[PDB]
Amino acid sequence: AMSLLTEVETYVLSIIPSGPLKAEIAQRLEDVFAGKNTDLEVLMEWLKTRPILSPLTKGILGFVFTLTVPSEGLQRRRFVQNALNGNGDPNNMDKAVKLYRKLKREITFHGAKEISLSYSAGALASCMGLIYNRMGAVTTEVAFGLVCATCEQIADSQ
Amino acid sequence: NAMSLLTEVETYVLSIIPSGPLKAEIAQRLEDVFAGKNTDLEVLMEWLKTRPILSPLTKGILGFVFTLTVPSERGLQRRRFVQNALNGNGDPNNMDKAVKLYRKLKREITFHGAKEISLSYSAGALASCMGLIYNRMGAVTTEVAFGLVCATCEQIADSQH
Ligand SMILES: [Cl-]
Ligand SMILES: [Cl-]
Ligand SMILES: [Cl-]
Repeated sequence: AMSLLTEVETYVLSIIPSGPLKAEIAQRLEDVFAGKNTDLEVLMEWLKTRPILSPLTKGILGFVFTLTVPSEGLQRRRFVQNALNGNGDPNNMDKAVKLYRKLKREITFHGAKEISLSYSAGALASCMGLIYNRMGAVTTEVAFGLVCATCEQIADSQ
Repeated sequence: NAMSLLTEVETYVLSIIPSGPLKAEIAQRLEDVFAGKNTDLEVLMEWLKTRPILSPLTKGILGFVFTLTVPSERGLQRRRFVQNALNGNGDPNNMDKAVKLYRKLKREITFHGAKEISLSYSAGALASCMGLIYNRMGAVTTEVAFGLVCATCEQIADSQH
């Protein structure tokens, strides 16, 4: 049986350049997956201030940490909101809403990833944005599927 | 922001609030903000969040109005109680329509034009469009945001009769 978490980790790491920072991110991801005690606020502040990572990468990681910690009332973060929002283009948003409509009916990781791969990186990031901003809701496995598809599209373009 | 515009927004927003002491307190805080007094947004949003009586939707609309009218947010993160109230219940049809309205509001320049176009849409679509803007997904001018707010209040008020 696929470990969702191994898979998410592999996809998210695929968009991060090699180096000490990448090793530190892998470790924090694993710590969170395994339930090792963690202040989400502290982790998000650490993430926000890392050099090297592009804003989109920080947004994707912030989304992953927020979804995986047992509990947040931490308000959603502006640095994630700005990275996932698109540049306010109605066409990406329109496509993000169309993908959301489909993801809302899904409950499995594989179903979610497959459907998500029909959309561009921009539409995928905005769909992540919809979810992060509480505009739409999906199950955790479906959110992970979307994350992986987003990373796969980013990795393939690079 | 013209006081003319602010006063119109005040009237539309107050039209969806039931009479009583709470309504008088809201009118007063709105007016204080319009004049540049008691403008700490964090305090105001925490006050709003904990008021009894007001429905979550009303709190969302007021939260959006305070956020747009204070001189600065002072880096205040956007609020969960507003985000949950202005999302059209996460319904894809409401969201789809919200995006279509947004595309039009992005070309509008006047309050009246923003309100008129917004009145063609349902309350659900309007609340989600407000959500789009509050969540930083789309951007419109302040006068256009006010037009949208007023249309939303008008649709809500009209269903109440
Ligand atoms: Cl932030
Ligand atoms: Cl809140
Ligand atoms: Cl629908």
